[PDB]
Formats: sequence, C-alpha cells, structure tokens
Amino acid sequence: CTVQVRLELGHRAQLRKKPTTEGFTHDWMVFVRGPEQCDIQHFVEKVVFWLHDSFPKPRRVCKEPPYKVEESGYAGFIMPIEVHFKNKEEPRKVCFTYDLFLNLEGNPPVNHLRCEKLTFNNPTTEFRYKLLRAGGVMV
Repeated sequence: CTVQVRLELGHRAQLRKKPTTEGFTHDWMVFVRGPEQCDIQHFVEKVVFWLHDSFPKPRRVCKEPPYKVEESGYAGFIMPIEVHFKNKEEPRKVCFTYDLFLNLEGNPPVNHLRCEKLTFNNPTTEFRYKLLRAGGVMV
C-alpha cells in the first residue's frame, strides 16, 4: 500500500519600522506545518532549519510545533530544511531547499506557501499508523 501526507512550507517577510542594531531591514519567519485539522507531529520527529552562514547557531531545531524560525536580515537566501520522520527505515527524512526571499523596499510584505505531497510506499505498520493519525490517506 501507499500513504500520502501533505506538508506546507512557507515564509513571511516585511520591512522593520526600525532596523536592528546590526541594521537588518527585514523581519522574516520560515515554517513547516500541516494542513488545517492535520497533526504532522504524529510522524515528524523534528525540523531543522539551516540559516545563512552569517548567523550564530545557524542550525535551528524544532522538535515540536510550531516548526518555525523567526529572524531579521538584509537579504534573502537559500535555506536547507530537513524534515526528520519517526520512522525506523528509509526514508528517515526529506530535505527541501527553500527560497527565503524578502520584499524589495516599496513592495508589500511577502506571505508565501509551498505545498509538498509526500508518498510513502509500503511503510512499516508502526509508521503507517503515525501517517494515518496525522491525517494521511491510503492511495
């Protein structure tokens, strides 16, 4: 059997009224979540967000919801995001390369969503139940 689950990755960015002491222009927030009335914590062990090289402790881990990072910056960057599963077999995780882009001065805030369907072929019984408890569907 095959079980499909959905993830939503997203981000919001806007200009700060007042730049930080480093002079960062923007606040941003990146997240991983499930669709409404779904609970991805049943099958997700943790989410790791890899911030820009410039950050202190760039490896940011969320072991429970909300799976989100909120920071300030001057520029967008490519953000590796790892979603680790409560699985004993492969795949143990999925990796996304997320386009964290900011609004150019003048332009309204950014509020984006990237929807990902995961297809698990022949998951173990134990993991199958986690996917289905999260609101996954047999296909």
